[PDB]
Amino acid sequence: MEHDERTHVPVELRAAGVVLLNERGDILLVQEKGIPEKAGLWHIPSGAVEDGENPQDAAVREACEETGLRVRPVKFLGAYLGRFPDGVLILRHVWLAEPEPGQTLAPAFTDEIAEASFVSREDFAQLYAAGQIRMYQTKLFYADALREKGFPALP
Amino acid sequence: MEHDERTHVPVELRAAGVVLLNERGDILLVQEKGIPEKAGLWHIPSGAVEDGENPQDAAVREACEETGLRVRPVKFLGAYLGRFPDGVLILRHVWLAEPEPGQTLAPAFTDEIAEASFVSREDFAQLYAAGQIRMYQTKLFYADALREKGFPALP
Ligand SMILES: Nc1nc2c(ncn2[C@@H]2O[C@H](COP(=O)(O)OP(=O)(O)NP(=O)(O)O)[C@@H](O)[C@H]2O)c(=O)[nH]1
Ligand SMILES: Nc1nc2c(ncn2[C@@H]2O[C@H](COP(=O)(O)OP(=O)(O)NP(=O)(O)O)[C@@H](O)[C@H]2O)c(=O)[nH]1
Ligand SMILES: [Mg+2]
Ligand SMILES: [Mg+2]
Repeated sequence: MEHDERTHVPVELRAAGVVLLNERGDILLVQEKGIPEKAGLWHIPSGAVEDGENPQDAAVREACEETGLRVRPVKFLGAYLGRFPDGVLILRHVWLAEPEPGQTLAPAFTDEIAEASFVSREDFAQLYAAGQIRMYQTKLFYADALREKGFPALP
Repeated sequence: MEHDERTHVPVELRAAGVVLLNERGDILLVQEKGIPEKAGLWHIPSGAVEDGENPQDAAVREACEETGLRVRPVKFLGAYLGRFPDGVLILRHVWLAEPEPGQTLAPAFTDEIAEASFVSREDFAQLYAAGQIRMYQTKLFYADALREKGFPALP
């Protein structure tokens, strides 16, 4: 910052993801694989930022790795901080993104990902109310993205 | 985010700024006004992000407010965390930016800003060695910006 003294707060982990909207304002979400009979929760395409690599590039890379979609970062939306039980800090970065044209959703099925898909604003609202969105920040950023693009707001 | 539980670490303040490079790779820096007064230290154009407002837009706004230059954010470079003595956290955001053409540097002289100017890579290296760069992160991000644009690295 400026001249008022402050100490450094080391952030060991950083993650980057995107709020990817299509032409209708639907959001691209990734689902966790399980949790016995409960479905895994949903989150935005996002993954770890390699130490030293640009978080913006990581967001783009991760989106493609998880959904098979090449995306273009449109605008930075925000970053927020979390702390694991052991004290490790993680800074999550989020960008508004748009998919490049002529692509087919093809999720990467792993022990961490069950699938990925576009969800409408209306159904997202239901998922959120149902407690199926892992990080509530997803709703906050989806709302921001909708406003930025000029789409109607969540129900 | 991705299912391992973590707590929220509230960040009360957010700042946004830019590493603005011209066609030669010179960097735009802002100088503090004093304190034993002579020679205030240098920092990138940066200012407080209004609560709720987009940090990227804030970086662009602040750059214009402090230097008189309208700038275009080119790419996100990074964000880092600091803590004031009272415990308040501040998250600083940095973008690589380019000035729009046909502009004249016209700094905003206030009780916080002595002036602003473009400094060459060579002189920046001297300023840094001389301990005249308030936040060392400035050198780290300047280095990142130079690599991104394809300019030679700092001495
Ligand atoms: N408890 C705990 N969790 C950790 C630790 N280190 C990493 N993690 C977890 O490992 C994750 C690393 O993945 P990350 O890059 O954040 O990806 P992500 O985008 O959050 N996952 P997604 O979105 O696919 O579910 C963190 O989000 C965090 O949950 C640790 O020391 N302790
Ligand atoms: N010690 C201390 N200083 C504070 C606190 N809040 C604000 N400040 C000081 O007040 C200044 C202005 O507020 P802040 O939002 O941090 O400014 P900024 O936009 O980040 N500044 P800059 O653009 O120059 O980096 C800061 O640069 C910091 O020096 C606080 O709780 N404790
Ligand atoms: Mg990964
Ligand atoms: Mg200000």
